[PDB]
Formats: sequence, structure tokens, C-alpha cells
Amino acid sequence: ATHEVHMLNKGESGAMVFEPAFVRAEPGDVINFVPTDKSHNVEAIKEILPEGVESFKSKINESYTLTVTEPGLYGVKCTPHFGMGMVGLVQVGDAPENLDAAKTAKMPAKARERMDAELAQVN
Ligand SMILES: [Cu+2]
Repeated sequence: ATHEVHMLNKGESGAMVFEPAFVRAEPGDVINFVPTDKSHNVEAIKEILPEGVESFKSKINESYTLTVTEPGLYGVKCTPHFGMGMVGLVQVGDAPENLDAAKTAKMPAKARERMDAELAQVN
């Protein structure tokens, strides 16, 4: 249905952080991105995106909403704190076609650290 993601300087998970960092959703489902902390945004990791999905990037300190219809893995990052490891992951539907790629897509060490972490949450 609807899924709220907080964008945090600091959180229970760590520093520069999407909470929740992983989201299971289904077609039609809505992702509300929410500026709990200023200085963040949410851009698409295009080497983690189902084919047919439009690239996107949000204005800093402001809100954002993505709509999901296409199954698979949607990768997201915060543009200025990408290399600080601030990333998220949304899986829609069973056995995502872009699975291996998520695991293999080249990104900042810290981003990759947390990506694989939200990746082990896939079902
Ligand atoms: Cu950030």
C-alpha cells in the first residue's frame, strides 16, 4: 500500500541512513520519502532498476513519492551522501530479475556495505 521512508543524519541503523533501508512492496505501491533530517534526497541507482522505470532525483530537504508497478529491484541513493553509504532497496514481486546486478553493480564501498545488507533482506 503505502511505505514511509525516513531520511536521517543519524538513526538506529547508523550515520547517513534510509529508514527503513529495505522495503518489500507490490505493484501499485507507494513510497513516501520523508525529510526527518535536512540535507538529504533520493536518486535512482540506475544500475539497479527494472527496465521500464523512469530515473528520478529529488530536491534536497524536500519530500518525494515514487510509484512502483514493475517487479524486481529498485535501488535508491542519496546523491551527496552516496559515498557515505546512504542507500535503500525496494523489492517488488518474487525472484527479482535484476538480482545478480544489484549484488554486482559498482558503487562506493560504504554504499555497497549497506546495499548487500538490505539485499540479504530480499525474499
Ligand atoms: Cu544524505
